[PDB]
Amino acid sequence: PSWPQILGRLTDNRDLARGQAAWAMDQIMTGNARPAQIAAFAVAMTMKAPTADEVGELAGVMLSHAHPLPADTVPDDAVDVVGTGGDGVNTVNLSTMAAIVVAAAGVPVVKHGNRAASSLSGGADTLEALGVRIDLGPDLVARSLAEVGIGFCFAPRFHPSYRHAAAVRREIGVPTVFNLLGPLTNPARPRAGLIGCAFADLAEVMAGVFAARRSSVLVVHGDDGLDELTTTTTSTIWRVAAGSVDKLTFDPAGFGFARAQLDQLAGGDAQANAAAVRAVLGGARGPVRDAVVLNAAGAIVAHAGLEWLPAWEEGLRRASAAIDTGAAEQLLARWVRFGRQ
Amino acid sequence: PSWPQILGRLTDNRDLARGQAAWAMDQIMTGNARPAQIAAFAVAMTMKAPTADEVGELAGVMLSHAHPLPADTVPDDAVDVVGTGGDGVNTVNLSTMAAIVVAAAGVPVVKHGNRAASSLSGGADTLEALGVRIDLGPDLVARSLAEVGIGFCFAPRFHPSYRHAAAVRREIGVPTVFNLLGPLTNPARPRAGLIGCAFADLAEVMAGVFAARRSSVLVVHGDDGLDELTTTTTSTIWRVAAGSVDKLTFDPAGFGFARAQLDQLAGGDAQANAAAVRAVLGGARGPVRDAVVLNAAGAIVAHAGLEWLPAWEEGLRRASAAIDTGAAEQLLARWVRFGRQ
Ligand SMILES: O=P(O)(O)OC[C@H]1O[C@H](OP(=O)(O)OP(=O)(O)O)[C@H](O)[C@@H]1O
Ligand SMILES: O=P(O)(O)OC[C@H]1O[C@H](OP(=O)(O)OP(=O)(O)O)[C@H](O)[C@@H]1O
Ligand SMILES: CSc1cccc(C)c1Nc1cc(C)ccc1C(=O)O
Ligand SMILES: CSc1cccc(C)c1Nc1cc(C)ccc1C(=O)O
Ligand SMILES: [Mg+2]
Ligand SMILES: [Mg+2]
Ligand SMILES: [Mg+2]
Ligand SMILES: [Mg+2]
Repeated sequence: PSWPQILGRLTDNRDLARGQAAWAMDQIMTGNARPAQIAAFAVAMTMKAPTADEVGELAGVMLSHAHPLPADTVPDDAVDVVGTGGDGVNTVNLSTMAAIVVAAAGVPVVKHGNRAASSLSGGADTLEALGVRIDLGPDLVARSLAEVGIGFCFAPRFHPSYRHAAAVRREIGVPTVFNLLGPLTNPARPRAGLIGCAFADLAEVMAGVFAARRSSVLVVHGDDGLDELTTTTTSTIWRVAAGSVDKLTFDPAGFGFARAQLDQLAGGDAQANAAAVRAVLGGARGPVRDAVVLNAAGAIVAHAGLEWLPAWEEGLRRASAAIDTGAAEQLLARWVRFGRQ
Repeated sequence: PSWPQILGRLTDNRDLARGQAAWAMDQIMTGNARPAQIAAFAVAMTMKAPTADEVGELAGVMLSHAHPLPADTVPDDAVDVVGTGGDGVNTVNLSTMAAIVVAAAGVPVVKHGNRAASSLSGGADTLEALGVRIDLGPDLVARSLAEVGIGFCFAPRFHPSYRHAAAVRREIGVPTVFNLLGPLTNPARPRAGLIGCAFADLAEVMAGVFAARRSSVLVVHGDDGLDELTTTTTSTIWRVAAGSVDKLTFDPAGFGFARAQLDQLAGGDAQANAAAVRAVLGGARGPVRDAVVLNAAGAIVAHAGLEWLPAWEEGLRRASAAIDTGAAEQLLARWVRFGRQ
């Protein structure tokens, strides 16, 4: 195998042979790839139209190189709540707020996260601002999960060999297939999740990767462009269960949610988004809460997939009570306290 | 303009706006583009399918940055004989031998040329092996042209600012839109040429660039994959004249040429290819001679373009006579002697 062989095949608009995508990604992760080669591969893989098999090979190499958590430290029903980012809408941190609520409802959460790429404050940035430690290693994340009910895996910390690739990506700016890999490479390997995809035409491929792993996942894309379940309009959901994918459209109005305007979900810097978290967890009613409760419920539905309508109802009930009882506010405080010890 | 904008447009499989290819190439030539960006552009432009407008902009930037020849030193009817290479056959240097014959027939030839990419020898390398000085500045190429009847512009010598692009070309290996630019960027700007193209789907694009310039050119592709008029099988000729492009098929056997086997046109190292030049110019008959006579005749038809079958007949006569009189052998000896001075 070689770069001229693989790049040539891609520029011929042909799918790769089995193992070729993995070879390429392994060359990239081990530092044996030139930036020009990394870039050529990223762009070519994107314009050919990647397959689930191919993207799965990429994610697989990353996970084969990632720092794992210790054995028997991640509950079999742990869930992730994370998105690709890149929706260019710059919102409050919906996945992170949902994650907290979900944990507070008693679903174990091992969250994969990262700083912002284009937004003002990403999940990792806002958690930082809240006083939550984002620098924890495998053992401490494992302890966080057991002691608090939530663990945060900071992507750069668990995927050190990915730096070469990430660098090239910033240099070229355009989204590529690599923009899918974040959600697909949680190092704790949870089997369930609510997974945001900003790219409507690649979400199905992402779902395909999760199906192959037999995860219970909702891959979500808001029809307004959000890599979240949105409240401003309908969302597209690729529901992954029993190794199968099926495309659905979801309308929150069916569950009594009023439509919101995108500006109502708008975020700011880390201090502002941190304030927004506290407000929701503090019981503030409004569009931000509604969006949080919806995405939380979605994660719980994914967890249950390990009955659609009853599952959503139960999820909305549980997510709302987790906030109203103070359990979610208390969990964030305990999470902060955990790191300070 | 910006890289995320331009690259985003290409990955969305859209043609660029007027001026965007030029901005990109200008960033590349002025050392303002990172290797990753260069590569991403080359690959993205290739897989979108470049237009004649876009490739003409690339070539135009290169020519706007090139060392020119002194004013009033390039005959208005000068011709080029050159191809893309990248045919992966390692043949004898047909364009270079053809170029000598054409000059010997009294048609001024300013040849754009370069060392080999994958071939064992290459045009510029074979000339060196023959004692010809390839690394001459603008002033001396002009003198060579006036005194000998032929001039060689060494692409690296006249296009220094292309160095960044050439490096990335090497690293990624795969042919890209950049592989079209050599024949399109002769710094002497001849208005006629026999132009070889190894990429059948891109030959029409090259033809359109010459058409926009109102050049008189035959863009040629051997149906055996040769970036020359072949003697193995038929050939596809995009004829360019009066700003219009007419595609047509060409069979050498219609002029008495026996079909040869590509083994017979095979090449070797510089010393080997240099020997083959001396052999053809010395009167040796066989498949190599025939191919040289055919391509030389093609260049002469292109020159005439500044009647199809009659032009080819006169072209074939003039080519054969230029060898048979010894004029081509003599012109090479004088070309060598010119360099030793
Ligand atoms: O800058 P962007 O490209 O727009 O990405 C915004 C954030 O969204 C993603 O994470 P995540 O879903 O976990 O964070 P969230 O809570 O804000 O939704 C990503 O890792 C970023 O942190
Ligand atoms: O290494 P390759 O990619 O296979 O290309 C072989 C040669 O052909 C091209 O020029 P040119 O047509 O002028 O040289 P020629 O005499 O061999 O035809 C190219 O510049 C190379 O020198
Ligand atoms: C230096 S960024 C990085 C570092 C290590 C691993 C990964 C996977 C990423 N990238 C992401 C991680 C997540 C969790 C979300 C998005 C991305 C991305 O860059 O698209
Ligand atoms: C470092 S190679 C180079 C250097 C300067 C200018 C050019 C245009 C090229 N490239 C070519 C020039 C010719 C004449 C033929 C082919 C190529 C090519 O790169 O494929
Ligand atoms: Mg998110
Ligand atoms: Mg988001
Ligand atoms: Mg040639
Ligand atoms: Mg050739």
